[PDB]
Parts: sequence; structure tokens; C-alpha cells
Amino acid sequence: EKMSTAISVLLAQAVFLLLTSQR
Amino acid sequence: EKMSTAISVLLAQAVFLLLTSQR
Amino acid sequence: EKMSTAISVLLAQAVFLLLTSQR
Amino acid sequence: EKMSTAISVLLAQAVFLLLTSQR
Amino acid sequence: EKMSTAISVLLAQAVFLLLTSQR
Repeated sequence: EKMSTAISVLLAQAVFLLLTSQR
Repeated sequence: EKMSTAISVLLAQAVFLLLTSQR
Repeated sequence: EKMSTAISVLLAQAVFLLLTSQR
Repeated sequence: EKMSTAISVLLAQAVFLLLTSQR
Repeated sequence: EKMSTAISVLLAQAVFLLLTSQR
């Protein structure tokens, strides 16, 4: 579950930069 | 699972402020 | 897992209204 | 877990049509 | 869980191309 929460976190920042460009 | 649902919740609000700027 | 799928569902509609405003 | 991955898939397409309108 | 993280990854890229068009 450790590497599983680390992989989901990566995609998390991927969505962050998303709102950054659209915002 | 407690801290796991608390970490996902944080990102949840992160997406909320997202629709706020785009909306 | 029941309340866990009910909490994720709530955020689900939260994203729905999101595409509604942006769409 | 079967119906759990089928419920998440539904929301998946819900987000797809989202990028479709915004794109 | 292996095929489960591979199915979620697919949708991941699905959201990526999303910010690409909107950005």
C-alpha cells in the first residue's frame, strides 16, 4: 500500500498542474 | 485506512477549488 | 467499505456539477 | 471488488464526456 | 491488485490528454 499511495500521489500533482494551466 | 481517507479527502478539496476558478 | 463507497460517491457528484458549469 | 470496479468505471466515462464538452 | 492498478493507470492517461486539450 506504500508504493500504491505514492503512485496515486504522483497523478495527484499531475491534476494540480492541470488546474494551474486552466487557472 | 483512516489516514488513507484523510489524505484522499485533502486532494478532494484540491479539486474543488479547481472547479471554483474554472467556474 | 459501505461508507467508503458512499463518501467517494459524494465527491463523484461534486465533479459532475463541475463539468456542468464548465459545460 | 467486482461491482466496486464497475461503479468506478461508470464515473470514469462520466469524466470522459467531461473533457469531450470542454474539448 | 496488479490489473487493478493497471486499469486505473489507463484512466490516468485519459485525464492527462484532458488537460492537454484544455491546456
